[PDB]
Amino acid sequence: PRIQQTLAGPSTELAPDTFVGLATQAYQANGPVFACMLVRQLVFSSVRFRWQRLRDGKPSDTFGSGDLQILETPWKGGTTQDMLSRMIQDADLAGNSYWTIVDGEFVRMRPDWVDVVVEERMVGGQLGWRKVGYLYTEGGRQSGNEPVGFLAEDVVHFAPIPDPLASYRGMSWLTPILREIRADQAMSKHQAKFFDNGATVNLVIKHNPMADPAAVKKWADEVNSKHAGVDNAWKNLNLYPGADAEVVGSNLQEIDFKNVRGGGETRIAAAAGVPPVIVGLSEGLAAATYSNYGQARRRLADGTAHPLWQNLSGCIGHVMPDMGPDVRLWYDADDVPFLREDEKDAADIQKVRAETINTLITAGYEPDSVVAAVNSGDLRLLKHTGLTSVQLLPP
Amino acid sequence: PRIQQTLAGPSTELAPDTFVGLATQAYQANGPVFACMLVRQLVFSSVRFRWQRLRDGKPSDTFGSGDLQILETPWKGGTTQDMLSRMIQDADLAGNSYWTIVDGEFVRMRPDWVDVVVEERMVGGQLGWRKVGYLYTEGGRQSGNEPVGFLAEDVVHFAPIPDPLASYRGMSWLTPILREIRADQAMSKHQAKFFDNGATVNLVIKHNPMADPAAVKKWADEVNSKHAGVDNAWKNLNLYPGADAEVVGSNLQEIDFKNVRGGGETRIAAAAGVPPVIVGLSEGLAAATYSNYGQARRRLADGTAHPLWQNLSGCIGHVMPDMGPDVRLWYDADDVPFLREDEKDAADIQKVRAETINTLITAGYEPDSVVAAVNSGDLRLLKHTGLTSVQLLPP
Amino acid sequence: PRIQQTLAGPSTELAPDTFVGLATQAYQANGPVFACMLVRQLVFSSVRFRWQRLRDGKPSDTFGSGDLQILETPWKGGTTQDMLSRMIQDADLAGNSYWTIVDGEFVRMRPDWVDVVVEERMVGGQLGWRKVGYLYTEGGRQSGNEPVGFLAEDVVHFAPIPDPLASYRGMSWLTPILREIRADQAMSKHQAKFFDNGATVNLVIKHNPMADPAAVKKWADEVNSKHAGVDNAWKNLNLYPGADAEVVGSNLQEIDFKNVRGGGETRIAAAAGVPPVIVGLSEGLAAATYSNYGQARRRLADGTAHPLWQNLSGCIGHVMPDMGPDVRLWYDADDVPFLREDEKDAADIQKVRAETINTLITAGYEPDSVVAAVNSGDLRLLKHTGLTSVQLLPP
Amino acid sequence: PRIQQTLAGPSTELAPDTFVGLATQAYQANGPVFACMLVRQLVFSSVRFRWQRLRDGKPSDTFGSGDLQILETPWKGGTTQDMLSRMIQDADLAGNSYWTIVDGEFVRMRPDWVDVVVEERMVGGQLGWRKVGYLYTEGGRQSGNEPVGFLAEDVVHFAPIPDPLASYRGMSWLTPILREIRADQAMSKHQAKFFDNGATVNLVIKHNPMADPAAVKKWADEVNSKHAGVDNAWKNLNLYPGADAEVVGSNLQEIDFKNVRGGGETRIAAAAGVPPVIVGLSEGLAAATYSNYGQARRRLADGTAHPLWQNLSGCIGHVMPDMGPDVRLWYDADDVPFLREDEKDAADIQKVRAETINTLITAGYEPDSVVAAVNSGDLRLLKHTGLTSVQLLPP
Repeated sequence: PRIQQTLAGPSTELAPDTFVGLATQAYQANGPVFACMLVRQLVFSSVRFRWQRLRDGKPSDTFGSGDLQILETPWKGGTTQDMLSRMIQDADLAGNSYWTIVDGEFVRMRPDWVDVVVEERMVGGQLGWRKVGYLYTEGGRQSGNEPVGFLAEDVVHFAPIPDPLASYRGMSWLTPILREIRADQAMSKHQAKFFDNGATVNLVIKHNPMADPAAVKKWADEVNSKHAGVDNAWKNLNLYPGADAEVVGSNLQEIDFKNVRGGGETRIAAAAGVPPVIVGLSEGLAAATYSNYGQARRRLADGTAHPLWQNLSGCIGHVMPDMGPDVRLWYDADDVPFLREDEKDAADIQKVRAETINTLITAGYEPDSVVAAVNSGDLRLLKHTGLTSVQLLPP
Repeated sequence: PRIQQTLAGPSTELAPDTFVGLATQAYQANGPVFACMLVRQLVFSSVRFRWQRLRDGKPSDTFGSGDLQILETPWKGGTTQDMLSRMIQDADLAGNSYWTIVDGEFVRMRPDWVDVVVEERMVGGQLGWRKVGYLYTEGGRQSGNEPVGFLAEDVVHFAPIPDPLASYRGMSWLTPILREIRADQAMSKHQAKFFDNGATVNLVIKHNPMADPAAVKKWADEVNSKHAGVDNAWKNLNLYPGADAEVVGSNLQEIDFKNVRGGGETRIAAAAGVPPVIVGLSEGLAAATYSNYGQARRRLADGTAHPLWQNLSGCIGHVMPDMGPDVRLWYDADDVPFLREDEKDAADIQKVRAETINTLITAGYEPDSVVAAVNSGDLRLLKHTGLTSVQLLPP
Repeated sequence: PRIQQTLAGPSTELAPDTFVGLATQAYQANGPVFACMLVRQLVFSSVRFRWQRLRDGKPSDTFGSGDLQILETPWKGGTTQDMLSRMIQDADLAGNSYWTIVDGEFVRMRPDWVDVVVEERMVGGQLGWRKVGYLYTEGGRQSGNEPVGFLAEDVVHFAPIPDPLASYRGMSWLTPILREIRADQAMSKHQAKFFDNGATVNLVIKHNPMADPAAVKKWADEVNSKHAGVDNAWKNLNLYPGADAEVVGSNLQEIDFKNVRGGGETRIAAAAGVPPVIVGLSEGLAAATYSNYGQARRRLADGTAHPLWQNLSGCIGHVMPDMGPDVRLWYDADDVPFLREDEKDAADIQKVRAETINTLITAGYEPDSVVAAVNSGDLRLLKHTGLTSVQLLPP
Repeated sequence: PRIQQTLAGPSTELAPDTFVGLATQAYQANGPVFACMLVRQLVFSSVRFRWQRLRDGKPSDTFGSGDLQILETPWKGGTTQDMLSRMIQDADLAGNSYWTIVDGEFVRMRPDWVDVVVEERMVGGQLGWRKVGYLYTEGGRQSGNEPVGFLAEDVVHFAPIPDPLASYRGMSWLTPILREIRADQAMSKHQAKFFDNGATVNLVIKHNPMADPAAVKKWADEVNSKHAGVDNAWKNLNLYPGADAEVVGSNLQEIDFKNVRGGGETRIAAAAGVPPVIVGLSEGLAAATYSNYGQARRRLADGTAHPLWQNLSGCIGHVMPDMGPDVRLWYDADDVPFLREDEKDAADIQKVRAETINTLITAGYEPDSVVAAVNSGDLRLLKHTGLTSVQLLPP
């Protein structure tokens, strides 16, 4: 909701400044948030890029060409992992990521400084806004530096979570859990304040009024001399008449906010979209349980990695040269050690398919009909040649 | 946010001084931090380096060459492990690790003494800063010694965790959990203070107001001599009229922080990226359960070890001679006992693929089509020769 | 951090004196620490040394020669086990181990007496320090004995845990748990002090004021005569009018510090890097559970033994003669009864590999392509001769 | 730290006098220590000795010779077990065990009466002390009897636990757990004192102040005679006006030390290197669970038995005739029922290797190449003859 008009320029949708505040108050000041974002950074930054062929609109075997050399080395002395980490961090903190390619290398673009330029759309009447290009200013708008612009067809824009109230904006998942982050920080502050302003008394001695203060001090010094340290333990305490001694503990069980800290961690993890056990956090429990790590791994992978990877590939592919209407950019995860179980499941499925095809061929069916039926799950496509692999007798 | 300019020198990005403070306050003064760092170092410093070839983008078999003897023996008296461990420790402590070749030997440079020299980037306006080279000085920035320069293509820069507010440097993962470490030290000091400041009496005796202090001292000495130790134990006590005796111990519930200390350990372990059971830290429970050790090991390996090795190989590949556009440096860990289960699973999956391939070929399909179908998971690419291995009959 | 300059000698990095204090206050004064270090000594001191061949930089079959005779018998009437135990103890206590070979035997070198001599490194400018040799003085520096030096190429230096703040120093894992050791010792002292200064009263008799002390003593003697010993049990006690009797127990449940002793043992074991169950300690539990001993054994072996063994072999190998650029020193663990499960797993993996190779050969592929594909996990390397083991019919 | 010099004699290292004290204070006066030592002795004294040959470094089949009859019958009337048990007991008590051959018979020397004679080592300055020989005296050092010397190559020295502060001697594992033993004895004495110093009354009766003592005695005798034992049980009691009766037993919660005593037993067992269940000590629980006995036996065997036998064989090998550079003395334990499961597992693993070898040969590989591949775990060493055991066809 940053639409504004310039008296001598095209309308531009402004950018926010919550990037710096979020980065300084959540990434570098909170434990769970840093852990979840670090897990995301480690996991979703190991894929590669390849062309995938399309036949009749269906994906098929992949191939590689020289035009993907830029993605392998985004700049001098750097790998694709650095790119993926930087864009994941940018999308997590500011909700947007901007990259442009200059002279064969990719230059990172700070999110909060980039502005998006739009223009009116004519049909008559006005129907929304049309995207034209970007405007970048050094050090912010008020810095007075000369801004430099770009074209819409030469800049990558990574916004995985669309802003509902805007046409070309992104949003971060840290916003709806600011209350939880502040609550956790306040709880930690309160628990730490106990060791700075808290008194831990052991014995409370009540003195008879008929006592000289100096004698009281001398008696207290003697008591401290005789009953201090582990050496002077398990002795007997003699009290002069008219005195009283009482034992007082503490309130150590008041700094325990497990039933609320666990809920806060649960909300933070849910916003991050990562199972707590993968992060490692314990939420209301003595410790995290690793008995069901496989299901959590399956959930995390198949519910976060693949959609993010495909969205990222689609966003990146527009800046690359055009192969045509059949070849499209796609990711590859054939040598990642995080999806070995998925690879095994796919291999088992393909083995079962092959065994079914062999069984159908044995019965004497036409091979093309058999493979079509197996690939489409429609038994009506089977066409019988008219011969059987077994001898059929007149009786 | 450490950009600085010199009135007679190139602008440089500055490095914080948290290295020595962290090393002297957490690494050598805390249990869980030292344990996590030790586990990371020992597990991670075991990998080896090889040249890997890629065929049409997809990787292929590895091969050795005479260019890797510098990695096998990084310095006289050294080993690859001695360099991997040092880099991991430096990265975990300060977030950076600078290495360079000096007369054919790898030489370390202290991270707190190294700066980065940058130059303006011109497209016309500035579009960020360009990394030119490095700068090193012995004894610190203010030491007064003559600085030593370098080039960005002869210095190895290792930073696995990017810093959103820093153009090129990284950040250490110990910064956001300083509160937990300080709380743990405070709890330890509160535990220790009990045996040095607190006292534990056995019997509290109240005497008659008119009792003579000398007589009280005599009676106290007698009763102490007659009821000392287990030798004079389980006896009877006779109190003169007007005297009382009570039993008041020390409440141990005050010295108990299992829940909060366990939560702190869990958060530290989560920040370190290592499952608690592998480190060994019992947290909130009596002890750690080694029943889910397989799941914990798989989590640790897949989540952390492989991406770190990939990033390290990518950083090392810069200073190496340019083998070509296909051969790239890649780690090899086929002789690490920590990863035997993954090799087992890969062996079973390869056997499954072999069975599927044999079954598909036996049915009568063209072998290369079968290979393509299994390598791409697409049955449409299959091609039938037109022949079957079963004797069909027209009747 | 012991860099210093000599007015008439090369700069030497000093050694500490905490060796004696640690050895006398932890090894010979604590239970858990002694147990963990004894387990380490027993386990990691049973390997042997052999040459391992390298083809294309990859490990292969091993062989033995006469140059390893020195390692088998390090000195007269001694085995390699004594060497391994001594260096493990030295690395555990002082963090360093020094050995030099003289006249065909290895002479042990006390750690705290050895000094490391360095020199300035010139590139111009200064870049760190360069290691040159060692200096050894009898009985310490102040003893006044004539020091004897050595060369860097003839002394073994075993420092598994590098000191972050120094270039050629080691560090012990006992330092970060000194607080836990002191807490455990203080707890034991406090629990033992109960039997020396603690009174255990059974009955408290309150006497009527109108009583002669001599009569009181006589009555107490009669009471002790009639109600002492297991023979005079379960009788009746008659009290003269004006008296009072009360039953008083004790505070036996105050010397129980399980909830803190268990945590201390947990931290000590985590620092030692050994599972508690292997040590045998119970931490907050009634007794240690041996139901999951296999997982703990796997963790201990594959996370501590192999990295330590390879680091030790690399450190030792530099003093041995040079075979060339393909043969390197390595350890052997083929007849150790602690890795039988690992041997079985490796045998199963190799059996599966062999079965897969046989299956691939059956289908009619070229054997070299089959073995290359199995050894590299790349199906694209398979080359088909053009023949099949089954008869293919025209129908 | 027992280095001493004589004004007219070679310098000698001194031996402490903890042997007799330990033997008379812990071995013959404590339960757990005696049980642990008995288990160690009985389990460990069952091994036999054989000559083992090594081929190219790796060991090979064993063989007997006429040189081992001295080990089979160490003395007239003795057996190998009688010597192994004595050495194990001496090592566990004093940390050393000295044996020598006297006219073809093994003779024991008391560890507390044996010293070590040393000489300065010259490289020029001193570089430690050189072990020259031994010295023995009957009745102790101050006994005044004439000392008897020996040579370092005719005396068997057994010390499995090195002493960091001692140049050549070892230390016993009972030293660091003296506190636990003393605490256990104190607890036992406190338990025993209850039945000798404490009294247990059944009924407490308060009488009227004006009651005649003779009348009170008469009434007490009558009520005791009418309410004694279970014969006159469950009757009614009539108290005269002004008399009272209460019920006050003895609180048994005072005599209870299950947690602390169990912890002490656990620590003693851990120091002894034996799992608690094998010893049988219930610790903190009602009883010990024999369900994990297999895991406990494997832990005990692998952790302790094999290294001790290896060290013993190494020590014994010194005094034996020099067979050569390949044959070395090695223990044999193939007829010990305690190790049947390990032989079972080895049999299964050998069967797995046999199956793998047969499968590899059947495919058509050269047999020696198969043997090398299975002995080294490297498929690259395999060589194909060029032949297959399946009838291939060009179509």
